[PDB]
Amino acid sequence: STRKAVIGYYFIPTNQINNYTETDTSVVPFPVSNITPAKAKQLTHINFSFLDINSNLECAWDPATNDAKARDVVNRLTALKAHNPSLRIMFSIGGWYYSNDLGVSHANYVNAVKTPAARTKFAQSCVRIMKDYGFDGVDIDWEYPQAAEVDGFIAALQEIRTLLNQQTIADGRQALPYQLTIAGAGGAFFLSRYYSKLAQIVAPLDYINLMTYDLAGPWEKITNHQAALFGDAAGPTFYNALREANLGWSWEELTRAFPSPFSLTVDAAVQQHLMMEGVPSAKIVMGVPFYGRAFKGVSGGNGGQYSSHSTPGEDPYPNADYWLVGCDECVRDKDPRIASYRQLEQMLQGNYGYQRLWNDKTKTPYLYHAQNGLFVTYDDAESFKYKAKYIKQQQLGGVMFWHLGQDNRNGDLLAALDRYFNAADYDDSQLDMGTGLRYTGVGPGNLPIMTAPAYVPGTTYAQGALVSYQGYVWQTKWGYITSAPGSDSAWLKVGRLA
Ligand SMILES: C#CCO[C@@H]1[C@@H](C)[C@H](OC(=O)NCCCCCNC(=N)NC(=O)NC)[C@@H](C)C(=O)O[C@H](CC)[C@@](C)(O)[C@@H]2OC(C)(C)O[C@H]([C@@H]2C)[C@H](C)C[C@@]1(C)O
Ligand SMILES: C#CCO[C@@H]1[C@@H](C)[C@H](OC(=O)NCCCCCNC(=N)NC(=O)NC)[C@@H](C)C(=O)O[C@H](CC)[C@@](C)(O)[C@@H]2OC(C)(C)O[C@H]([C@@H]2C)[C@H](C)C[C@@]1(C)O
Repeated sequence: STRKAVIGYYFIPTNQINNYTETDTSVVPFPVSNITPAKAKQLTHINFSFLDINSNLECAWDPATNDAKARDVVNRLTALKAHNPSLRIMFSIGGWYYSNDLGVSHANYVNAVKTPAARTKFAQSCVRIMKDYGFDGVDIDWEYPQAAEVDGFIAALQEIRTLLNQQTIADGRQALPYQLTIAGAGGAFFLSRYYSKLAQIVAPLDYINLMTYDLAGPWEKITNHQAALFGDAAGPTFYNALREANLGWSWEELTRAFPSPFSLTVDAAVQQHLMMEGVPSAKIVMGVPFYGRAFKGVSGGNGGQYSSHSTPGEDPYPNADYWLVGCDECVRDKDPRIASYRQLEQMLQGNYGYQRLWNDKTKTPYLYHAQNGLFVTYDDAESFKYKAKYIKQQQLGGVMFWHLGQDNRNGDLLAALDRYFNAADYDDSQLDMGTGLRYTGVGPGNLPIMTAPAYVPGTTYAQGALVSYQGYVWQTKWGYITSAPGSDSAWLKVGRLA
């Protein structure tokens, strides 16, 4: 019954704000007016991005911003709510550029969560900005707080939540209450920075938006899909860092949760969240990319998948060889490594030498250019069927994407997502989810339902034996066990009754 959330980022550069116009593509490619009423109805949230934290340790616009043109841009987004009484215009603080470990504003993020008084100032600033510009909610995109800072982050969010709840009451907004989200890690290396405290991080949120994309890139040895739903056994696998997180668990508990190596997939990140107690599936939102990542230098045989490559990882792009054939936007943006889906459609339609290919394990498409050795990972409306089905089966909160500007002119990607969740006549009950590798991990938050004979006192149980006792199905870790399940270290909680 509950509508799935559909959360799209709206990004716009300061200079485009400062020269805002709806009538010249060359200055603003993606003005607000491109978000039609139909698109507005298909969205539950728009995340206006990006604001930052300044050296005053407050939430702030880029100090180069024209305040009047900014309010005006924001007012145009809030005006969209006239077409959709569920729609919220959030704003996001952070992003990669401002907030990564070597990002320009990084110390501000660290310092703003550091002390109770810093947090009180920061939290106040966030809600002050929300109220002052007419936003509906706050999204923090810090990529990423690191173990010492995690406690502060958690307290900062708790403090923002309280203040948002005050505001909701002040404005009689119980029908559309002010909301708080974060953009969360979508792979285990970064996730591990705050995994042990995942329940505390999620508890103040309406949603945690998993950045389950960019899981592959020019920083890798080997080309791969950036947003594989499930694993392909032919592709690379990675070390599971979560098994070194400070969890306090036993060896068997770690082993059952954190297989290693493992396939770095949408399904993995999702399950890694669900294995944690107190992380409810309804709060977990699957992120998807509206952009492809391109590699060159690929020597193929398998469509350019899982090949070595020569794609530079340096930022900015280190020369003017714009080798992504047919990508006009790459030229404008001086970087051939990222193409919007809009662009990718034109590349594929034109006479440029690409084949669209499909990996039936990952359920994701990819472009291959056999003549030049190019590979592109991206998502389309076919891969979204499988993902939307996954979102329904696993009872997730919804879907998030980066970003709106990269949908095609008709908004076919957004339309596809809306359709798979909400169209009466769309049926995915026969859609085959394939035999690609699932993430098997089991943890306290996602115990399966099981049966077994009652535990009996006096019986000697061999290794592997399953009994039921006091709610749960337990399994001996070795033999021969006579102790009651749960009372010493010999029994492993493996499932739940009922
Ligand atoms: C998001 C993101 C990455 O920031 C980009 C930026 C870094 C671009 O990278 C990019 O687009 N990558 C696509 C992959 C996305 C997947 C990763 N997603 C995330 N990590 N987070 C996420 O999804 N959060 C919800 C890059 C190509 C660029 O233009 O940099 C230019 C210089 C070339 C810039 C640094 O000057 C940049 O200029 C403009 C174009 C004005 O954009 C400014 C920033 C100052 C933004 C602050 C940075 C912003 C948004 O363009
Ligand atoms: C290596 C290398 C050179 O640069 C590295 C960096 C580029 C890493 O490359 C690397 O290890 N390459 C060797 C082969 C992959 C094998 C494992 N593979 C993985 N761990 N894969 C994975 O997690 N996939 C999502 C890369 C994994 C990364 O984290 O990029 C992030 C963006 C996602 C980054 C570019 O923002 C990066 O983030 C952090 C981690 C904060 O580090 C910053 C830099 C800003 C350093 C400047 C770059 C420094 C040193 O981490």
